[PDB]
Amino acid sequence: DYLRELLKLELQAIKQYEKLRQTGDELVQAFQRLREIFDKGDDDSLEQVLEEIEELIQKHRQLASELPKLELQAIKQYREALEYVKLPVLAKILEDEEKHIEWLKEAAKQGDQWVQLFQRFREAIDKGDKDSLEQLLEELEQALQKIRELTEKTGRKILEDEEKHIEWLETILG
Ligand SMILES: [Zn+2]
Ligand SMILES: [Zn+2]
Repeated sequence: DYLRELLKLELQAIKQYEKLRQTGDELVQAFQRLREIFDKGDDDSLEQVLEEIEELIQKHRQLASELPKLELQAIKQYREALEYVKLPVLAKILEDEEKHIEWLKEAAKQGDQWVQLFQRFREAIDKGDKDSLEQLLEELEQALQKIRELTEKTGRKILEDEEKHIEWLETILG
């Protein structure tokens, strides 16, 4: 009964990292267009692209909130089924899922950091120019890729382990 449940959580997990993966691309490829429009110095076009990006963050950041909960969901059920069953493999999964939240919340800190910086950049256009705007975009473009570094590794790292968890569980089942 219960192993099919644990499976569904492990599938849903992948489907969530599947949707972040997608958002991560769009947010980066949107930032391309910002560097283009700001280089031309178009006042009208920039306003749209800034709102376009600010919206994309809310969606990405939405999903980034879910995963920490959904990896907890798993942990709950694995810990349950270890008090009763004590299978050697359910232990190994639990240990992965524990270290998956470690991975996440380290990179979710780096995410908050950057969401501030973007908002400061958007507020510099409101009230004059707080610095050469060139400098703040220059800072963002780098800190963007600093997140992208932590993401693609400590993101796909999980997707490897999560796929391994499914195969393990499917094996125990028929
Ligand atoms: Zn996990
Ligand atoms: Zn897992």
